[PDB]
Amino acid sequence: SRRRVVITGMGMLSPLGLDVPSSWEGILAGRSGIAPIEHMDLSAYSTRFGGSVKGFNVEEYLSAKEARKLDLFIQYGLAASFQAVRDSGLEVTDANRERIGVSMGSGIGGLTNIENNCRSLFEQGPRRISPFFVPGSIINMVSGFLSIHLGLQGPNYALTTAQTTGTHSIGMAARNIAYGEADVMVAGGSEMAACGLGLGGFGAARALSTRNDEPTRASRPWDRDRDGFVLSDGSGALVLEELEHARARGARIYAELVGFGMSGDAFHMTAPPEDGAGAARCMKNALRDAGLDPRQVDYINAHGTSTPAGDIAEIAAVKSVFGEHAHALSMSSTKSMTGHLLGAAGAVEAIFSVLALRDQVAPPTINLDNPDEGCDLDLVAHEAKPRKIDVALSNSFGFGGTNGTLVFRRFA
Amino acid sequence: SRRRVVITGMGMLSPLGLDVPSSWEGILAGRSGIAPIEHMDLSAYSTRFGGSVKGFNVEEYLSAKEARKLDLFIQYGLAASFQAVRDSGLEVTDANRERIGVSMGSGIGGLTNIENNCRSLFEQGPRRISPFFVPGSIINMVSGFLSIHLGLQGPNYALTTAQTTGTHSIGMAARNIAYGEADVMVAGGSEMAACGLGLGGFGAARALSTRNDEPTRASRPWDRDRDGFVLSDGSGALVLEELEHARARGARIYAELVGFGMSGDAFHMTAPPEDGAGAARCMKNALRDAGLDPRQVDYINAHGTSTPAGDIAEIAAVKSVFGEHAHALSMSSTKSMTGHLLGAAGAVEAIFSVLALRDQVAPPTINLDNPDEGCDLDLVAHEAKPRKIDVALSNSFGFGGTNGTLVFRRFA
Ligand SMILES: CCNc1ccc(C#N)cn1
Ligand SMILES: CCNc1ccc(C#N)cn1
Repeated sequence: SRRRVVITGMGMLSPLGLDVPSSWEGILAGRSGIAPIEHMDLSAYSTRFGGSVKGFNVEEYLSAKEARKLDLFIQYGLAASFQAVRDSGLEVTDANRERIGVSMGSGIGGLTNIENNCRSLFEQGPRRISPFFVPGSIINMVSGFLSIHLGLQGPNYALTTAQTTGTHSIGMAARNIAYGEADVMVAGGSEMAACGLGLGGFGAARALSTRNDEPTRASRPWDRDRDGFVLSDGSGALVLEELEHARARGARIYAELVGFGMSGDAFHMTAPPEDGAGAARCMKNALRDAGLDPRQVDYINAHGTSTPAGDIAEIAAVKSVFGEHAHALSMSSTKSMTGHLLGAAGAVEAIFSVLALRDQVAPPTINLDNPDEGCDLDLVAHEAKPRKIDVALSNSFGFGGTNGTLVFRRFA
Repeated sequence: SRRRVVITGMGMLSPLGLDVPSSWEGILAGRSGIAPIEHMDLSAYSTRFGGSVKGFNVEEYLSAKEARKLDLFIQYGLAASFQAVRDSGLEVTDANRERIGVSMGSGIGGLTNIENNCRSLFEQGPRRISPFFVPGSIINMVSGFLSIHLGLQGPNYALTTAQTTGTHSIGMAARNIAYGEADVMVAGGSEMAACGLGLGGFGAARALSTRNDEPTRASRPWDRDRDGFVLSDGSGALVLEELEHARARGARIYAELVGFGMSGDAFHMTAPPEDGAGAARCMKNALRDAGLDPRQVDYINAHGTSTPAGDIAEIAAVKSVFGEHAHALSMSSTKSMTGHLLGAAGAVEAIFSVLALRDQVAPPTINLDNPDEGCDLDLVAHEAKPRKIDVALSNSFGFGGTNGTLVFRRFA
């Protein structure tokens, strides 16, 4: 038998807000976080908009000196992690610090820092590269700096599974707790790829929406006029905790994490199979891991990136898994509002899945004006839908065919 | 209920050879793979040598058409993975493809490709960034492309824990199999950080040996004249397999993976504590996981980076864990010959640990002319030492204070 894992703290930076409650208020109001990117000449680029974090104040978390040493993606991941640990009320002590670990990941890591140090290198040669370039740019430094700041001595690692990062990070942290390797994990992801290389690199793959005239309408999952994803920035962190540990200290418990599934499509480097066979296997694995029948699912936070092929694969995968129940559940893409936070997508969406359980409401898929051929599910078009939600899934289907599904259930 | 995990296939590119047996021949002969770097002009750099892979032929593995799209770190990870799968004798079928996954990690991933695309962006503009820039550079695409080529549909992920990556990748792949998420995993790491940004970045941190005039003597773990690590390139991959699965198909078993430990130092972004307290915690976790008396440990493949603080912290940790038995075991750093393969270090060193068991020989620590203060263990100075080895430990320690330990033992 395995131990039970619950969520006792959450933290976030998103295009909708500088914390969880601000972000969630935006989600339930159908607000878009997408706008023209500022303080950057994107004249030469095919996409000039995305989901920026607005008004982030790193000196709430770090000294100016420690912030200068760290890429924005690390700053964001530390902000969400500190928020999550504060929200949990956990007291770190000599008696528990060996039982508290971190798994905060990133899809792309420190592209901004790499770009600025390429400039130094090409213009002035190697002797002007910053001394803190390597440790301030590498993906495992959110887990590193968080563990140093809070004295965490448990499992310390970082996933990098592209757009699946935040989902895998939370799932694997849940395994650490369930199998007795930790009692508490801080888990999630962070991303800041809005630099020349990010907008330019996704742009060169023609993966991005180029709807520059109407950025708030660009991200339109399952809409027949969708033309690729919207790049966004931010972070999500959850405090995962063994159930008896949480009860013994009187923790507030948001929800229980009952299932985690993984699969590989083994199909294509960037596109999923048309029928979403891999995503279907992954959801089936997660439900098996939770000991739940597909009929018990009420709400799915889709991957829903606004790509032609990805959006239709998810509809096929949900029809396959859920059969006669596929229309009864509600499925929405909060990327319609947040855009695609890449490695942090699964983390902010796990938080939105937990809050859908707390508040008994399916967030909307905004901009779903004209559902595409076969997109006839309950996709919660336009407006939030209050409803019964006992069991909520959150899916991530990323580059490389790598799939993750989390299953959350109401706790009482 | 927890299943046993064995090693049935291994694969490698290192500075000593283009496969496992050629690399291992070099290890036992005390050969250095370190030389001045030829692939670029390093006259402006403070370090101009490293451990390059010599004469890699990607056309043993992939069409030149597909190779052209992939960072060297991906080509190296795929080559090592293909070697390991062939070495295992495993046949991928519809009956087992859902039960075979991959966890191949990297510390930095496609830095060369990032630098080359940054040069396009700065010199020409975003329109000259390669459409393959993202899928050909991001760390999870060894796992992604390997799954596409071989049809692996099991857990598909990638770790990035800096210099601990390969050890964490193998340990957490072993947990997938041990606890029933997979029956087979291909696990390890790959790295090719020898570009201007990499050599420049580690150079700016003053982390590298600057022994340009005698590169084969630069890597000198525990030697009083050491002056930092040597940067090296390559890959290690192992096929991990559930024991009954291996027995059922008549697999050749090299050794059993009995223990894995993780810990965080929670000390410093880059420096290990002088007492090795985090490394001691990690080794103790691994030995308890393996159900061992510490006196059963015969051979330790140290992290042994050739840094002043790293090498002495490892002696302190080994003396703390093993007490008087610390004088009976043999401990060596194969980085003395290979240099530091960063995210691939733990993968090639796990392979060297398995071969130490197969051949009953402790590899040497070359260049250990004058052991430093307190470096008075059996460090296998200069020459390979045949000896009884039932249990072998492989240690890794990385930036962010992240530690991993693998425990292997002979399989009867
Ligand atoms: C060291 C030679 N071993 C090899 C070569 C090619 C492949 C493939 N594919 C697998 N193993
Ligand atoms: C996250 C490392 N720990 C793990 C991994 C997988 C499983 C399973 N099943 C159990 N523990």
